[PDB]
Amino acid sequence: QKRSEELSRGFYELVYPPVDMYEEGGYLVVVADLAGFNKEKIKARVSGQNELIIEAEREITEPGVKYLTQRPKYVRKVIRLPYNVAKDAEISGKYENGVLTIRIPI
Amino acid sequence: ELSRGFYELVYPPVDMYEEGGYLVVVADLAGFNKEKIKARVSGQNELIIEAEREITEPGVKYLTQRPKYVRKVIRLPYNVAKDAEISGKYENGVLTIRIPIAGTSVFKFE
Repeated sequence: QKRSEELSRGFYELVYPPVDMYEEGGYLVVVADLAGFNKEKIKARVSGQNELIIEAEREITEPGVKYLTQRPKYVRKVIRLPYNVAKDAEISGKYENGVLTIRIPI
Repeated sequence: ELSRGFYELVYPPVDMYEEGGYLVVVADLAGFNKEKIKARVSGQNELIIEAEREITEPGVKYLTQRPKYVRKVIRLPYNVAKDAEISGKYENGVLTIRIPIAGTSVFKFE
């Protein structure tokens, strides 16, 4: 009546962060739940040409005795964009309440 | 391909450890209203973390992964008494819950 193992940091690093991608107004908008990071270690870029890849890293200490460890240390989210844009442009963003909002001109 | 359905099954990721006279539970739970976050102890040894939020994406949708309703069940290493003084903070999307060890019991309840 107990599972074999619990999801680990590795599992979440594989699938983190959850992202919504839609079109609203002028822009293509990307929204990511990315709690517990510092603004300076969050990165975004178009690569290969078609993709928006989001990257972030943080240190997580493992104090005292541990029972669960799931929170991702490193994040690498490859988002296949449906349209094209160069590899610069005005990709503007905000990071608030752990939510990363990326707006791309289009 | 992965959708809200899947993320609502595994979100939020949680660390849990025992430190300085507390059992500490830390959850990446970005983008919620603090007055909508709840935690409760069930059967003395399960901590339920629950939150709901509205999500409105206007135009076309290529990705819809962000959970709207979160219900995480965490099996605790011991039992929590009914009058335990549990506290919480929510910062930069991170939820930290602290349960005083003094508010717990090691014997399998009854």
